[PDB]
Order: sequence, then structure tokens, then C-alpha cells
Amino acid sequence: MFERIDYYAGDPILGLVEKFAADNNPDKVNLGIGIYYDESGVMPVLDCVKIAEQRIADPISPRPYLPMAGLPGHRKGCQELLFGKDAPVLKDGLVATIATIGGSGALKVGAEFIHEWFPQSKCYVSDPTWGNHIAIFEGCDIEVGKYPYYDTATGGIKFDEMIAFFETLNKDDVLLLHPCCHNPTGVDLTREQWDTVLNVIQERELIPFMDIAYQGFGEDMDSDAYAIRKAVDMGLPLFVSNSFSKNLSLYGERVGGLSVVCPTVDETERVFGQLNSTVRRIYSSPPSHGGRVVDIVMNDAALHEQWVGEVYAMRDRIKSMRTKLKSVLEAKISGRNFDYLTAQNGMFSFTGLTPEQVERLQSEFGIYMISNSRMCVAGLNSSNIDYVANAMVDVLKD
Amino acid sequence: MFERIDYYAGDPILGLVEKFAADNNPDKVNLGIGIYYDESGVMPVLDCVKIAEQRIADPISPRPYLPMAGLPGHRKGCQELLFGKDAPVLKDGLVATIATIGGSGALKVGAEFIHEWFPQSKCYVSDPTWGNHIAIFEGCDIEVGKYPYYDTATGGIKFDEMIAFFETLNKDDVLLLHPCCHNPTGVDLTREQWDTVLNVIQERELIPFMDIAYQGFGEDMDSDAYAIRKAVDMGLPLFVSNSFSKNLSLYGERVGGLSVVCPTVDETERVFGQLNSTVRRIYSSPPSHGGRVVDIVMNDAALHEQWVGEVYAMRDRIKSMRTKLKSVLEAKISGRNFDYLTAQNGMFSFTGLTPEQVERLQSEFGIYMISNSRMCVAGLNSSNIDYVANAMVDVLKD
Ligand SMILES: Cc1[nH+]cc(COP(=O)(O)O)c(/C=N/[C@@H](CC(=O)O)C(=O)O)c1O
Ligand SMILES: *Cc1c(COP(=O)(O)O)cnc(C)c1O
Ligand SMILES: [Mg+2]
Repeated sequence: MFERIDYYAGDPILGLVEKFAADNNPDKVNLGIGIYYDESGVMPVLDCVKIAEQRIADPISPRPYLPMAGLPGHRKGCQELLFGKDAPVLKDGLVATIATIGGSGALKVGAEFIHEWFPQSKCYVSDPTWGNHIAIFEGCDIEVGKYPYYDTATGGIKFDEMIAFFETLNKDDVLLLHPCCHNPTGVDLTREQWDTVLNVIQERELIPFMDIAYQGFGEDMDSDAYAIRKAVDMGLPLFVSNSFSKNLSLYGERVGGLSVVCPTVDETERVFGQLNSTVRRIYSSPPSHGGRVVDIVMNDAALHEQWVGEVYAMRDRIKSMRTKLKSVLEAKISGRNFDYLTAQNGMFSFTGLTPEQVERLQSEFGIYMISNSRMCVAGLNSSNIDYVANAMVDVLKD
Repeated sequence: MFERIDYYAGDPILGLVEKFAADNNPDKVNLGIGIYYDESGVMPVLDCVKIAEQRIADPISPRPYLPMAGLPGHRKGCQELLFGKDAPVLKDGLVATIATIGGSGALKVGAEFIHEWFPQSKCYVSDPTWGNHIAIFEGCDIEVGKYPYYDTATGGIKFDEMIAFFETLNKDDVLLLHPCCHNPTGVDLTREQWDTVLNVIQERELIPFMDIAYQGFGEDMDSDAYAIRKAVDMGLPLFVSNSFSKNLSLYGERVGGLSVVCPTVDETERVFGQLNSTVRRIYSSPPSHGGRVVDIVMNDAALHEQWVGEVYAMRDRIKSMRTKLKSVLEAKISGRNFDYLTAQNGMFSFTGLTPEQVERLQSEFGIYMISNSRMCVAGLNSSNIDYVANAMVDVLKD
């Protein structure tokens, strides 16, 4: 029956957790996973989630289908979070929004929608990007290309070539952009740079599709969304897929949102029904439990304020692990430039180690990273920071 | 930007919930939606489901990603329920099975797999069927048609027209089949009819896609799986999408499974592999909460054993509303025969009212059904059967 079917590409990450788990080094450190661990190196349960979940368990309720669009409040919660409490665009009702099965599901729905209505659009992703970007858009039959981003020569954005590359693009072509906290690089645009990029997206009539998955891991909630809020202010046909996976420690509960910012209330009505019809032919309606958590935390001002504070705690704990790392490297490689480590943001960092050095960390010291040089800065804490740091020193000098 | 996008007509039944919800009448009844209600007309929370979520809340635990395929346990419960505890097919390792976002997510993943791997196959569904079948398979770019099924003359199957239609189909054409409890009609194939279908499905080399959402609601768990197991014993390449929404009363939590039966271990690994790949590029991995409920109930023998009692309870209550409705009607319109109301199985019945008769039931009585005469029997209970039964006796001598 099925011998024509090829074996899958495979899970690059589980083959990586499997290798680490197997790794015999007692001092082993996993900087390879895409996940927040606290300073005790465990996945945190947030205090506000914990309260929300207590509410859900009292009383245990009947469990109807959620609307295809997800809970009214969940929907609002993504919107306020992304566009600002009581944003003009929200008052005028110019945004169509759905709850979604994570960021992933929001990517999937946006992509499927853009495939149905703009079957002529190619999509570009950044180079590099999270590989699931590509598999999701390719999964819909969109042509995926990449645009020039990480300058491997400098640790910086190759901004010029990037811009000029947008100049070559067609009406309605889609740009998958990271508003903050780049994955895999941690390398972010500046505001004045976002301002440039956006005028280009306006001038060539392109679609910006922003995938924001680390809001608050960056600078702060409001600031992290700058690109989004600018794009709105500029009349761009904005798509926004957003995720609560990392910033609620709710990865498994699959909570996310897709937003589409339209010109007029009537176009909003059109897009919205279509987002609904798309959800319907995929999975029907989103999971209740996750939905209630997002609903409760975002909309209960006290819990929201609590939430935000836990989020900044993580943002800050990362920043310290970041600065604590650079100080040990500069102390011991007197010549070198390590600024990029603290100039980066979010949960990831391109360390600028060569594939070979990354190999040597693993084989000599039990330290797992990805070979493009990506490390998960959250994997680091005080019980492992010296061990990693000195291990990096050994590999870097040689 | 989006002037060219169509209005989405909407999920046809939910706007009808709005119109009944709108209806002013004291004696309003809603028999249109597909939800199981208890003897008090309320959506229940199953006693075993209660226990499970008590466990999930204690302690509230971190929420990591489930594997792409869902919980190994969830996956097992699906498999055991459908093919039988420690079944030959399960021991041999020949069934590739993933947790899914509802049955709907099972149909979707299945459909995509068929689309990626058997791109010339057409899909056939029952005339009529649950609307979403078509919407889903059409949404993956498969061409959907109908096979002759329900007979308006008799309220029976058009069995001859059906096999005859089957005979005209090509190798690897897909048949969407309800193994029991057909939606919308309630009208089921007998065992010998089943063997006969499967025979034709064999001789013409077709693919059976068995979509089973009401296991336990027809006769009992095993009997309801008869076509599935038989096809297995037949060595056909079966796909089985199964849903826990109705029989765990967990609609909102989105818990289903997809199983594909293959000839060799090697084939299982390829196919199963494609399935995780397929999940990855739609939503990454399914919801933890629902997934824990299915895992827990399914594999705790006491809860599992409890759970089944609860289904059979539910099976019984519907069978009683079924017999009660016929008693009232058979007693009061002497000549014509209603055996179909109890010849039918599961949640739905095609009542045979014309749209003229159906409208009038809403217009004069406030009793809400689909225009095609589909009623949901579980919407009935001892407090309104007596009301509804008469509105029908009435609308019928018009
Ligand atoms: C035959 C059938 N198959 C699959 C599904 C998918 O259900 P899920 O909730 O994904 O497990 C349903 C749902 N039927 C409900 C209709 C609906 O979802 O709108 C119903 O009871 O009508 C079916 O009736
Ligand atoms: C982790 C990640 C997501 C995750 O979305 P989920 O589907 O909620 O896990 C989405 N987008 C990006 C860029 C990510 O890094
Ligand atoms: Mg497609």
C-alpha cells in the first residue's frame, strides 16, 4: 500500500534531546531546546496561570464547542496586547481576529487564507528563520524564498541588501517578519530601521506578515510591538500571528491568535468570515481550556498586571545571563568583540561559533547547541554559567 | 485590499441557534444542534471526566509541548477502543495512530495525507453526510462527489444504487463511510450489507475512510466498530478518524485520533512518520489538557470501566426517547408506520417531515430542527417529549 511513502525528514529537536539525554557527561548542558527554563533550570508555571486554572477547576464546567473564532475575550486579549489597550484601529473595528492553535495554527490559517485569495503571492522568510515558517507556508502550496538578514561576517543585519531585495518584489508578495526577538539569531532591527523597511513595504504594496512569539522578552510589551503598531499607523494590510506558548509557559495548551488589519469595516467582515471558514475546514474550533486561560489572564486587569511582571522577570533573567556571559568572555579573550551577545534580544542567540567549535563544545564538554551557532540563552543559569562560559573560552581561543 | 474576498455564509446551524435563542415561546425546544443532553436537558460533565480533571489540577504541572503525535496513552486509548483490547493488529505493530484536534483534525490530517501521497484519488461521501466532510476534503484540493445512500421513498438505504455506484470507481478512490450512527439520517447498514460493501471495496481496490464519532451510541462499543474490524480482518488499507467529543462529552477540548492500518511494520513507520510531518506544518502538536483527559480515562481501568457505563447510559436514554416518540405517534396516527425512528441509531434521526412541515413546527410550535428533517434525539427528554411529540402528530395531518 504505502511503500511509495518516503520516511519523514525527522524531528531535528527530539534527535537532539535524545542525544543530550544519552550524553554521558555529568556536567552536560542543554542550550539547544526552544523553551524557557527558570534559574533552577525547570519550566515555570506562572502564578497568574495558576490562579486562572484554579478558576477553571471551580466549578468543572460543561464543555461546549468554542466558536470557530475562539472565545470573545481571548480574541480581544490578543488584540489589545498587540495593538494597545483601546487602540483606534480596534475602536473603528478594523481588525479581524481569531484564537488559534498556537502561533503555528495562526501561521497555518494566515497562510491558507493568503493562498486562497492571493494565489499569486510568493512568501519570503528571513535568512535564517524558524524552519517551521517554511514547512507551514510550503504546506499550503505557496512558493517560499528567503530575504537577506543575518550578516554572518559581522553578527549584524545586512540591512542594505535586505532593503534592496524588497525593492525587487511584486504587489501582494508576503514578508514573514519578526517584530522582535529574532529566532534563531536574537538579532533585531532598530526603530529607525523598521521605519525604513515599512516605507518599502508600503511603496511596493507588499504584505507584511509579522510573527510575534516572544512579546515582552524583548524590550517590554509596548515596545516589542512597535513594528506592528507602526505598520497599522501606516495603512499596511498587516497580518499578525501571535503566540502565548513562551510568555505564558503554556506551550502544550496551544494558545495563539491570528490578526488581519483591514481598510474598512466591510472588508473586516469579509476577512473575518473567511478566517472562520478556514478554521472550519481544518480543525473546526479551538481547545477550550487554553482559550479560557488566555481569556482569564488577559482580561482580568489584576492578573494581567501580575502576568506582565512575571514576563519581565524572565526578560530580565535572560539579560543577566546574557551580560554575565559577555563579561566572562571579554575577561579572557582580551582582544575580541562580544557586544552582539547583549545587543541581541529574546530567548535566542547566534553565538558566532563555527560549526566545528559547536561540535567541540558537545564532544569535549557535553554542551548542546545548534550548529548554525544558535543557543537558547534561557538554558543558562547560575549553576551552569561558569561551566558553559569557560568551556566556550577553551573552544574559542585555540 | 480585500474587496474581492467573499462573505462567508456561516456555519448553517449556528445562526439557527440564534433564531431559536431569539424565539419568544415558553415551550421552545432546540433539536437542531448535535450535542448530547441529559434527562434534565443540560450538557453533562462525565463522572469519570470530573475525576480526571481533578487530577490535572493537582498539582497544576508545567505545560510542555506534547509530541506531534499526542500522548502515547491517548494514542493507545484510540487504538484499543477502535480495534479491540490487545487486538492482533495492535500486537503486530501495524497501525499508525496520532492524537488529533477533534475528529475534524483527524479528517483533515487524513485528507492531506491522501492528497500528498495519492494525488489522483477522488473522495466519495454519503448522500447526504455531515457537511464538514466535504468542506474538509475539498479544502485540501481533493475532488468530492456523493455515493447514493439514503432513500426518501422508504427512509432506508438505497443499497443497490450504492454498490452499483461503487462499481464505477477507480483504484485508490476514497470512500468516506460512517461505520455506525450515520449523520444526518440515523439510518445504518446491517452486518451482511457491511461485508458486502467491503467486498466491493476489496474487488475494486478502494480506500475506506471510516469516520466514527458516536462509538457506543448505536448498539455497544464492539458492535459499533464492526466495519472497522472487519476491514482490518479483510486486509484493506483502512483510515479511521475517531472523535471523543460526544462520548467524553469533551467537545470543547478537541480530542480525536487518526489511525491508518498498513501491511508491514516498515509501512507503519513511513506513514506514521508522514503523519507527524503533516501535524507539524498545520499546528505543531495538539492540546495538552484534552490529551491528558483522554489518556487518563482511557488507561485507568476503574475510570475506563466507569466511563463505558456512562456511554451506555447515554445510549439507553436516547433509545428511550426514541421508543417514546414512536409510542405517542403510532398510538395517534394509526395507519402509517414509524419503525424508522427506532430502526435508526445514534444521536440523529431523519424525521421525514418535509421543509413545509419543518418550518411550521418552528413557526407554530417553537420546536427547532434542520430543513432536511434532521433532529437530534438527545435534545429530547421526559419534560418535552410530550410537547414535541404532539407538535409532530399535528403538523402531519396538514
Ligand atoms: C460524523 C462526524 N465526524 C466528525 C465530526 C467532528 O467532530 P469533532 O468535534 O471534531 O470530534 C462530527 C461532528 N459533529 C458535530 C457537528 C459540528 O462539529 O459542527 C455534531 O454533533 O453535529 C461528526 O458528526
Ligand atoms: C516557538 C515559536 C512559535 C510557536 O508557536 P506555537 O505554535 O505557539 O508553539 C511561533 N513562531 C515563532 C517564530 C517561534 O519561535
Ligand atoms: Mg493545500
